[PDB]
Amino acid sequence: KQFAVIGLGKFGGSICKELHRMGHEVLAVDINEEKVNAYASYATHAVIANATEENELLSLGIRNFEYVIVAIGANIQASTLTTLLLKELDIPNIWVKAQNYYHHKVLEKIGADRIIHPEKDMGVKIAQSLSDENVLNYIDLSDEYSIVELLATRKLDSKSIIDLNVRAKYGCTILAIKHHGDICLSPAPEDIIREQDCLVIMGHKKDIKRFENEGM
Amino acid sequence: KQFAVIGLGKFGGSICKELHRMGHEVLAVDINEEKVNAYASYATHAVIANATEENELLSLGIRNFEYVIVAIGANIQASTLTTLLLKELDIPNIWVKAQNYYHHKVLEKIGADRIIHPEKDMGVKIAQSLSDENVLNYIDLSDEYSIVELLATRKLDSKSIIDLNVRAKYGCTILAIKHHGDICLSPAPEDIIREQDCLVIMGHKKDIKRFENEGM
Amino acid sequence: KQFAVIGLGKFGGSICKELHRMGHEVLAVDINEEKVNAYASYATHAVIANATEENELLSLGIRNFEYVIVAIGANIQASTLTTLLLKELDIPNIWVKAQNYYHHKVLEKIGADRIIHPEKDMGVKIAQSLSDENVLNYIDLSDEYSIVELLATRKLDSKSIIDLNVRAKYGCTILAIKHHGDICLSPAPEDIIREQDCLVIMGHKKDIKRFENEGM
Amino acid sequence: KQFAVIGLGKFGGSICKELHRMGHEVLAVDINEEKVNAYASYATHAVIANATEENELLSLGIRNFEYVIVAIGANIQASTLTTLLLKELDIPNIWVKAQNYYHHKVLEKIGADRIIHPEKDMGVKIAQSLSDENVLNYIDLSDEYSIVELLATRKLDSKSIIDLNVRAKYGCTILAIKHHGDICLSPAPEDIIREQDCLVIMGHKKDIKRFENEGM
Amino acid sequence: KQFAVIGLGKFGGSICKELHRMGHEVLAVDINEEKVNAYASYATHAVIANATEENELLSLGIRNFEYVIVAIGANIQASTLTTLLLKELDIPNIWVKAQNYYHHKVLEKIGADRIIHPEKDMGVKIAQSLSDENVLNYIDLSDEYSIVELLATRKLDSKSIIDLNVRAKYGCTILAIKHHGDICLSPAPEDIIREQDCLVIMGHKKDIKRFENEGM
Amino acid sequence: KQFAVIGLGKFGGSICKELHRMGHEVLAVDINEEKVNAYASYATHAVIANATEENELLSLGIRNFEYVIVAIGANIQASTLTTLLLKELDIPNIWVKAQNYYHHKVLEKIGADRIIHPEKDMGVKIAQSLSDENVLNYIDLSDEYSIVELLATRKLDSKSIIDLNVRAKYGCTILAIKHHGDICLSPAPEDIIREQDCLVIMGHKKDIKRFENEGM
Amino acid sequence: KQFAVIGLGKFGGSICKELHRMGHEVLAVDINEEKVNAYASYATHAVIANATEENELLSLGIRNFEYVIVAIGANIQASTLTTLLLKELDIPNIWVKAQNYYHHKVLEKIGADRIIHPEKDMGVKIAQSLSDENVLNYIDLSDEYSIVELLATRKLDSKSIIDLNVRAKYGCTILAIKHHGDICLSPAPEDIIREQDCLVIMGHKKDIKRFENEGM
Amino acid sequence: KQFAVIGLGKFGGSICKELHRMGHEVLAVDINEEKVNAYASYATHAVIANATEENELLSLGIRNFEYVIVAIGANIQASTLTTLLLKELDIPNIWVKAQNYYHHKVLEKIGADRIIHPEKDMGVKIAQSLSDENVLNYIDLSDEYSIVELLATRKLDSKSIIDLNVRAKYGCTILAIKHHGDICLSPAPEDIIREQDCLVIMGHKKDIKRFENEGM
Ligand SMILES: Nc1ncnc2c1ncn2[C@@H]1O[C@H](COP(=O)(O)OP(=O)(O)O)[C@@H](O)[C@H]1O
Ligand SMILES: Nc1ncnc2c1ncn2[C@@H]1O[C@H](COP(=O)(O)OP(=O)(O)O)[C@@H](O)[C@H]1O
Ligand SMILES: Nc1ncnc2c1ncn2[C@@H]1O[C@H](COP(=O)(O)OP(=O)(O)O)[C@@H](O)[C@H]1O
Ligand SMILES: Nc1ncnc2c1ncn2[C@@H]1O[C@H](COP(=O)(O)OP(=O)(O)O)[C@@H](O)[C@H]1O
Ligand SMILES: Nc1ncnc2c1ncn2[C@@H]1O[C@H](COP(=O)(O)OP(=O)(O)O)[C@@H](O)[C@H]1O
Ligand SMILES: Nc1ncnc2c1ncn2[C@@H]1O[C@H](COP(=O)(O)OP(=O)(O)O)[C@@H](O)[C@H]1O
Ligand SMILES: Nc1ncnc2c1ncn2[C@@H]1O[C@H](COP(=O)(O)OP(=O)(O)O)[C@@H](O)[C@H]1O
Ligand SMILES: Nc1ncnc2c1ncn2[C@@H]1O[C@H](COP(=O)(O)OP(=O)(O)O)[C@@H](O)[C@H]1O
Repeated sequence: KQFAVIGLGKFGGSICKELHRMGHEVLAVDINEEKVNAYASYATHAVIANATEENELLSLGIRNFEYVIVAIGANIQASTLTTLLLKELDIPNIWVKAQNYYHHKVLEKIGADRIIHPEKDMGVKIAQSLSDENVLNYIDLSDEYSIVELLATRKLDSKSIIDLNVRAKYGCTILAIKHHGDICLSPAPEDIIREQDCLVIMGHKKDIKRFENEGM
Repeated sequence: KQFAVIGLGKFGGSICKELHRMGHEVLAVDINEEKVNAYASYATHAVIANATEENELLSLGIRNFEYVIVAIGANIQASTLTTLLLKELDIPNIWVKAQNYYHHKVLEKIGADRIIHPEKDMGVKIAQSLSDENVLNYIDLSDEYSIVELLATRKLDSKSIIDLNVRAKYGCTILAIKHHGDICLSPAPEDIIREQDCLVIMGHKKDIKRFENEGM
Repeated sequence: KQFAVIGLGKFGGSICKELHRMGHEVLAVDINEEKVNAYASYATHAVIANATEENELLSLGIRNFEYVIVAIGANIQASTLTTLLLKELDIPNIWVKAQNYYHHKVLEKIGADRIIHPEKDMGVKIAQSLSDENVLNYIDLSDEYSIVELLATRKLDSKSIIDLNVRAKYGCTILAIKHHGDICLSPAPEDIIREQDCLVIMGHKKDIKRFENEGM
Repeated sequence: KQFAVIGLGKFGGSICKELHRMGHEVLAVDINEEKVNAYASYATHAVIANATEENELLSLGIRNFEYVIVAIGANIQASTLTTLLLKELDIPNIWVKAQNYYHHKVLEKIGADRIIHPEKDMGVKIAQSLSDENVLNYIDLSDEYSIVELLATRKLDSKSIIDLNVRAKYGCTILAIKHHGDICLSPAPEDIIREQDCLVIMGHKKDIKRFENEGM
Repeated sequence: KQFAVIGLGKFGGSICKELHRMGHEVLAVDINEEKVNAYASYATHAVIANATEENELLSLGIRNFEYVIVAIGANIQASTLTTLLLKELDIPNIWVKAQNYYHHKVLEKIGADRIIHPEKDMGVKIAQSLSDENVLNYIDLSDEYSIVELLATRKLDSKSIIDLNVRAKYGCTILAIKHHGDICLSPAPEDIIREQDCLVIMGHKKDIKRFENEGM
Repeated sequence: KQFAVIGLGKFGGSICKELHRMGHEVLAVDINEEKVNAYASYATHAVIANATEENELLSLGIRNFEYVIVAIGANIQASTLTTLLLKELDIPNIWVKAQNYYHHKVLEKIGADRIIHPEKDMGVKIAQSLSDENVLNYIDLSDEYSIVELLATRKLDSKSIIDLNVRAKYGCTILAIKHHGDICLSPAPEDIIREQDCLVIMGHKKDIKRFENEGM
Repeated sequence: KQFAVIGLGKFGGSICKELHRMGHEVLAVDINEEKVNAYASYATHAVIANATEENELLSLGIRNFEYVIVAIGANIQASTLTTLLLKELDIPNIWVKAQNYYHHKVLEKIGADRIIHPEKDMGVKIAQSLSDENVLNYIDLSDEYSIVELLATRKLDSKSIIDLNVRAKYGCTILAIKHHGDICLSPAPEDIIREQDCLVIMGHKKDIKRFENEGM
Repeated sequence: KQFAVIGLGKFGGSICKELHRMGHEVLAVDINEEKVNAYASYATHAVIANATEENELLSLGIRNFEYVIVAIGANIQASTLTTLLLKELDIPNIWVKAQNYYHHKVLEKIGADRIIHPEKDMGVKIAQSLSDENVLNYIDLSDEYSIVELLATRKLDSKSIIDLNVRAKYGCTILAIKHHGDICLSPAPEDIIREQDCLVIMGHKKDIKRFENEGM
């Protein structure tokens, strides 16, 4: 699979650097010479180009790539024009970073395959950790059920899983325990939990919160 | 708990709006009048203020708040100065959005309690989804272990959980199956999977990938 | 013919006000109540509406109009999305005011029927009037030929058309003379020109300038 | 004569670029470095300066220029303040772009020599072209008479000038024909008109419209 | 009747402080924080604000005040812009301190209701007292007539009013005599004057000087 | 008598220029060459000098002058230092313009003969005219008595002096009437007052105000 | 001896705090309540007072003190007035901190006993340490001779005093050596110097620099 | 070595003026026009610039300088912000003036190479001179030993260095005698001391003091 990342900023650069680490063919494209030089090490190839210019875009051989990521930030107009050009060149997947609701809409209309709101999405998750000091990370299975990574409190120190009757008191199941960085999966009822451990609980959203209120 | 969100941008605004939805006391603060007006519905109070001015911060009554979030983006100097002011006002928790590695370092030195990289973090997650079309979402328990939400292919159509002997062959456990919106938790070995369903697997990262290559 | 003018600014407002004077059915649409109130007198109907909202657009019954003018200025995003929305509603003629070179390109791509650059076009005309203080107004037939309205000097005072033999000496023709508001068309060779009158000459651009240098 | 253009916007930039093309000495002045860089090619000299600052204006040697154009747009205060300085320096001709009616009035009081409303003026012209799509361009001789450039229709295809007897039937005269970019001035009665040609007719406004309705 | 004093300097501060002493509603406005704190005691309300900024001016509720005094001194640009805003906001009475002759001209054109030259006026008044040691204070009724307060000399000691026939000999009338703090109004012909008393004479300027030269 | 004016500002300049009209020997002194050039016409002699420099002070022959006025403004130290220098040179009369209360105190201590507060004094007078729109000008004889110049209103239109019996009803006396610039002194009881005339009344401060409320 | 320190700033406060450590009677005086509160522990007495007010000055009984230090900083007017007042009370020693050249001059004239320029003096010393990284501290005996504390380099490691014969070669004498905190005074010719030790040399300024360039 | 001094105040200016005197390359930088103008004579180059602005700082070519001294006056934010930029530009040596204990801490954290307290340090030294009337200046070798410059009293008049048996009695050494400005270094036992001469003694602090008590 070949990847082209247009706009080597905070978002696009991270994508480029991460994709490269996984051992993928990644083309980094940026209008700023300094940006291109920086990511020369972190890309298969890095090229200075203006994505709004079709001739420059064609010069890259951009038609070859199955995934092209438009991560241009502050010039929303440049972002729009680029997406329009890429769609004209029949790029299979065009993923674009959006700046606002209106920008999301025009991208949606002009045929962006995937639209991303990095700041907006993270804002939600960080807010979850703000409201609940206990939650470290989570993943939602549905509207009602979820898997949550919790930070163990002192109330859970030296408690066993069978001691913490979570399937019966709360209808939830404990999936993992992380102790001093070492992790345990599908932990047995005899396993003990100590403070500052990572605890992975799975169940109904309301049920988990009750475990947090009463249990920890 | 009272929360103050300074800088109502894409990141800060989402935090504020989400915190407000959960029914928390949130103070929205921004130097731009237009930004403050927009989030008026989504905050307990919304105030036009310069966070770099010590006198203005006191007018807000910022000492009252347990959590103050500095989500100023493009002006690194204001972000730094604001963070610097808040520590002098002895704010318990100061969370700040960072723009680069160097900005992260100065925040760390001047006593920021939490430093966040929304664009950087999302870049990684999206890169994982770019490289592997099968993964919809994931959460990392540690460097080696993770919980992954997968999109079932036709190679997995009408296969049983005991058929996909994941607990022994790959050392991973399946946590959930989502079929037509209907959700199944901790599914039994007799349960069936149909294509384009969501599959939630838990285990070591390499083990999951092996399941992806060989199984699906 | 029905006309809809979206965005009651300097440009759009002038369009609406002038069209109304000619006795056309003109629908004035603006997001600002004050703007709508201002043009209540100068339109057939005036409505407060957000043009980026499809449901509001349908409430206007905008599909009926043969010409829709998008004159939103500072919000390039709204202009693009509105233009984009109007095309999906199959509006016959969509005229849009452009803010920059890139805005021009997206409008061209998303199917704007006519794109207008009011400032750029006036800049050209005013520059011509700057170099030649004598020219009041003009119209270009081509790159080389033009029709120009001139302000008569004392050098042309009490001069006859046959006296200023421009048809042979300069290969130019005098089309009209305006005296004290009274107008004369295709004036006879015996007709006199007085200073501070309006003089309309037609010919080659270089040839006209020769008349200005030598004649007046 | 030397020209100075303050404010390199859509209007000011166009003025400067066009004046430069005519081979005049034009000084491009703008407070934004990016604007100055852009018009460096299109000006004799380009300088970064704040026009509201008397010392910076003197550094330019602005007293030398016969014409100074203030094309600052969104900052009415800077536009006003700059204009005020120029009159103090006894600048011969001060032409200023106005943003609103009140701005027009203050400019008039403080001694602006010419006041321009680019958007407002174009609004009228575009409205004329909206009502009549046949007219390409025009110039008004008076309230009642005008010279109009028309887009020839099929009703005029392969028609001769003597065939379309406008001089007697409509009291109008045909001044020019533009065919294949090639231009014909004061055409003889035998000359033919083909569709999609430019036709320049002269007469009373009502009479021309009658020619448009009946003739084409 | 509400008063707003913009610019708390030597002049404006005195106005505000004196207006306050009479028990009027006075709003003290200054851009400097240090100035505002000082006149908090001597004003009904004192606010830190930039008077050139329309949004800050409206926050003051400046539309409410019948009289607004612009006493900004050294920044002629600020004085002008502030004055311009106030006329634009339709403030009934705008009194402005002028710095020079030209500043007087721009203020008059932009609609200042009263223009004051405190230093200029006092210079004249003090100069009169420099040239003539006898005059303590005076007031001009016209270009030619005045009322003057004189310091009685030894030549006037123990002189009666009927002795000094200023009413017939000099065409002037003595209005008052002030002796040891005790005051005499419209003194009778029998009343006596002693040296170093305050003497208030009324008449023509030339006639008073003749009384000073011949009489005193 | 010879006069030296040090510091040719708004205050000092006015003194010098006014003194010059009266035909006095005036030395204009200023550190700024441009100020000196301006007042060359308005002074007996004009010299560039630093008043804080003792050697320069002696070169002027400042010892010759009976009155030296220090009207330096923004550098309070220079004002103090010059005044301090002049007193050690035993200058007969040293008049100094003061910037604030503390500056008044040091000048008083170090032997300034007269201290002037031009802005402060005018502030008071202007405030009186602000509070009372009727008063044009005034002079105080004591704490309780004053002479006031009034602007006649319509309530005083076509009124005689005997009609407005202020001598008995208000215990005040009318001194003068000014009509269309024409002036009348010590007017007879038959004389009439019309609105927009100047009226000069003399009496107790409280009494005059009573006349203003009830009479006009 | 009793000391009075007026103005508890960086300068005055340090004086006050250090004098107290030596066990002297120190009166701390400041107009700011917070300043007085801060130095309550570090003074014999701490009093809130305005030093410019004579009645308050008498209330302190400041006439009793042999030394009064005026360390008021930002208000040059207060510093002058206070210093001026103290001389009226015939205070034996009045030491005052000066803000500029003019402030020094007036203080000199009004009888300040000692005038100090802390920033200016340190500015000189820091510049010496800036030019020469080797010098740690120094004291000037005159314009030409000095005693300097140096940081030993590797070039001086294990060198004897007789080895570095500075008394004849450079005309300088070594006064002391500091090794690992242990101190040696007037060291014998056999004593050794090691790097990173403190070295005290005495001689001509230029000669010492020659020793630094060639010797170390 | 090249030096840049930001903030031309009492401290920074003294540094700049002194470094320039030594014949060093010194860049004087200040936002105030007079300050830059004032030290123009005393610096290699002087530029008006805001040090908190990276672009203005880069225009200076600040990267060239080995030493940058931040003497911004009282805006701890400006001092902090400037210091922050210089560390980001990898400036070799960053010396900063601190305003308080807290300003010292932030400077320490953000990587100031040297932090200076001019007023505070001088306060200590001056306090030493206050307590001991004899000491003119001193330098501390350690907590217990010092080199001291004394002002000779009448008790030391016409005393010889063998007469003052300081060599044995007080364990102190006389290093220099300064007579009428002429200096004697390492003076011989026959040399005499006269009153009001400068005397440089070296030894233990308490022992030096006893010599002051008994000897002078
Ligand atoms: N026309 C263009 N062509 C190519 N790259 C561009 C163009 N315009 C901007 N960029 C690049 O996009 C990046 C801007 O991203 P940025 O504003 O940092 O957003 P974020 O930080 O959220 O990724 C910059 O690296 C810039 O070089
Ligand atoms: N000194 C300040 N005080 C308060 N708010 C500020 C200050 N400086 C900037 N801001 C606000 O912070 C916001 C930054 O948002 P933005 O950078 O767009 O977030 P993101 O980078 O996540 O999109 C801006 O809307 C701006 O108005
Ligand atoms: N979403 C929207 N829907 C309709 N009208 C809008 C919308 N957004 C802005 N406008 C209107 O467009 C106008 C823009 O005019 P302006 O840019 O000031 O003048 P011009 O563009 O003619 O130079 C504004 O008056 C505003 O009310
Ligand atoms: N104080 C100032 N001095 C000089 N140029 C200025 C000043 N303020 C604004 N400008 C310039 O005026 C220009 C305004 O252009 P713009 O408003 O975009 O075009 P238009 O007026 O046609 O809409 C900007 O390029 C800006 O740099
Ligand atoms: N934009 C502004 N808004 C409000 N006040 C201002 C503004 N600019 C200046 N000022 C104030 O105006 C005052 C000018 O006073 P000054 O020059 O001392 O006049 P005077 O000579 O009469 O004392 C200053 O105190 C300043 O704070
Ligand atoms: N040391 C000095 N010697 C002589 N004249 C000076 C000195 N310092 C300033 N001046 C002059 O004194 C005048 C000060 O007046 P200014 O500051 O305008 O106050 P104002 O306008 O209220 O009189 C200026 O013209 C200045 O050039
Ligand atoms: N009129 C006054 N009477 C007494 N103390 C004063 C007066 N004015 C100022 N001060 C004090 O003098 C101090 C000045 O110190 P500051 O200027 O902050 O630092 P520095 O001592 O370096 O100049 C202030 O702390 C203030 O409290
Ligand atoms: N951003 C800046 N860039 C350059 N110089 C500055 C800046 N901000 C302030 N300054 C200058 O720093 C100088 C130092 O102020 P001051 O209080 O005199 O300090 P000090 O007397 O201790 O040196 C001031 O003269 C001021 O003009």
